[PDB]
Amino acid sequence: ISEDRINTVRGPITISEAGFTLTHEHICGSSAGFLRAWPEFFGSRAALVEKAVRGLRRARAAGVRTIVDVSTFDAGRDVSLLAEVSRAADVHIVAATGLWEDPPLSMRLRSVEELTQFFLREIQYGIEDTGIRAGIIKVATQGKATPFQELVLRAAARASLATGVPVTTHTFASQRDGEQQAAIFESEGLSPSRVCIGHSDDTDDLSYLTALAARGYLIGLDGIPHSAIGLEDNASASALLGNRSWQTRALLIKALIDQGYMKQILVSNDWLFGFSSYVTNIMDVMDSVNPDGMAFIPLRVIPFLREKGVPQETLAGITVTNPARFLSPT
Amino acid sequence: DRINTVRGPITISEAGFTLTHEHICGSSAGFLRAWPEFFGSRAALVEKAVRGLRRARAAGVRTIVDVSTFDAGRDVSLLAEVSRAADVHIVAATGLWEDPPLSMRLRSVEELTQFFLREIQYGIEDTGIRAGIIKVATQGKATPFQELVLRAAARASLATGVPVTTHTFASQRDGEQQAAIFESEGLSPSRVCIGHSDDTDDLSYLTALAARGYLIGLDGIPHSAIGLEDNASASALLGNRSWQTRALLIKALIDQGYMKQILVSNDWLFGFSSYVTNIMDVMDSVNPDGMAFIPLRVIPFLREKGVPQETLAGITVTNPARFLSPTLRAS
Ligand SMILES: C[C@@H]1C[C@@H](O)OC(C)(C)O1
Ligand SMILES: [Zn+2]
Ligand SMILES: [Zn+2]
Ligand SMILES: [Zn+2]
Ligand SMILES: [Zn+2]
Repeated sequence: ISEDRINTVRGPITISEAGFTLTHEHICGSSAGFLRAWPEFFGSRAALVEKAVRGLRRARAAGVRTIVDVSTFDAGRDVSLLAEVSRAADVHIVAATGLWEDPPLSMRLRSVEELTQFFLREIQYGIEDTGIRAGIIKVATQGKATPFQELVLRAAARASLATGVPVTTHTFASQRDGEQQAAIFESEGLSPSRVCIGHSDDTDDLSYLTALAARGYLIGLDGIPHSAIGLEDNASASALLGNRSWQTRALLIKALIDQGYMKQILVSNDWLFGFSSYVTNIMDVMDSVNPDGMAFIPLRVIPFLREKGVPQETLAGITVTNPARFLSPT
Repeated sequence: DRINTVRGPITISEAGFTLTHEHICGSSAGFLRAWPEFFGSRAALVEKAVRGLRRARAAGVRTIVDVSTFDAGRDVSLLAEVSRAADVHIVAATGLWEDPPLSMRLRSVEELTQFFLREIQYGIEDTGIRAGIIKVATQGKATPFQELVLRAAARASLATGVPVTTHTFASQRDGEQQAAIFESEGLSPSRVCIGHSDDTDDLSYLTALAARGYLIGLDGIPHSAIGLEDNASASALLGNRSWQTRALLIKALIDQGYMKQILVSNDWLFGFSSYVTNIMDVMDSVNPDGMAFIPLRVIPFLREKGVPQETLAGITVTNPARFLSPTLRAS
């Protein structure tokens, strides 16, 4: 004698309970404190809850059982909101720590050691006074890392090594940010199998993606429905969503399957039910081109890949097996 | 007639000796709640703030204006707790300071006006506490977004009657552009305090604004890194001008006839996360009196320089009362 679980906003769950998992989503993309200070920007807090519950229930009916909400502190993560909508839609939600693209002064001024302590607090102790523990660490670059972003990448690697929770990233994929992120992570001793290089469907450079995957990284093809096709007269929507079709993004899933990387693909929508960190109309514009919301992956992408010949066992591997392996702490 | 505080409305007469530019905790939105251990704990910050407010109260202070905005990490529930425990009135602020997040930076002048009106007319967050002042900031020539903030502040002030108070880079004469923008919106100068005005020695700049009816915020009197020359971060923040140099600007404005335009404060805090990690400890070593520095140090200094007590009472009691009392709403 003397010689299994993932944290969600409702508490620990076993691996088997996660099921079909969307690995990069947002209940509400905002800013720290903003939902509490100005809920009327979203109509009301109650209206945002109702919208998220409706959308999550639709995703659940399409087969989704878990989402990973990769909103950080500076993306306005409100874990109490996540917990309310998770409960009322009966969909598990994994919450995130880390930092995204808009850290305030009180974060931007901190050392790598301080950031490590903050990420560890959110994983090991809880987020705010809620007792809800993060189950993933989110980081971001937008091209070459700023000095602070390098600190965040290192603190994320250290927090991952101390807890076993994985790291997921925002990239400027066309600037191959995953390469710099990988270099910094490996300089900290982090295993590539603990890292998802996200927004990787924003590029068509397959050689960039297969080289990362041949190093063991997971590849996040996570913005499949993001497209401004049909919105060409809308500059702000076009700038955010791009002019590449959802089908072009979905073809990358098949391409990576065909190149042997099915065990390293993670798929998602990068959808939201509220969105205050961009132009005012953006949520309504996005909803007008993708009414399916987070159900877009199961309702549209799965049939598209099935028509292309991808067998169901491969699709189950990508949507069930891969997220469970990634999220289970090492 | 009544001034909104974190404990509800108070009569103008209850405000008493008022410090018009202070902070319980200078932070970032959501930060105190997400990482209270940065301050030791929330409980430690409460105890420190209550002790510091009691020290100010024993020295005669009865009200402070906490000019922390949303993006400076204002936690009005913290303000209410410490105000009640220390029995010092606290007026809370709306507006935006120097660190707005994307969800604010992307907003139009109309949207910002709505947000400021929400915090004044409805309440801050879900607390029911209404803001009694609007805080805005520039650090040099205004950015396009800062111009929107100045205009929204003017519009919210005209609609509600609550005054406007500003952060300036005083040595770059920011108050002149702020005044121009406020006046283009029809805002009365007597409802505007041009803050951090003690950061400059240019009396011609200060007296010209005062002559136009602007209030002059000499609000950082104890900020000095004299003796801390080997500390670059403290030197950059606090400057190398003495508290006596800053205090003598109060006398200079009095001597030139502008007593009625003066407001005085410490610009102190009990927690501070938006700068380098040890700053609050360093500031506390410089000024253990905290917010009591104005009454315990500046008043006796000016008294012995010949400023009558009744003049100092007018500056610390009557001037803030006139500033904070809301004007009639437009229409
Ligand atoms: C809050 C999220 C972050 C990242 O996923 O980008 C989008 C535009 C989807 O907003
Ligand atoms: Zn992203
Ligand atoms: Zn995202
Ligand atoms: Zn200031
Ligand atoms: Zn201040």
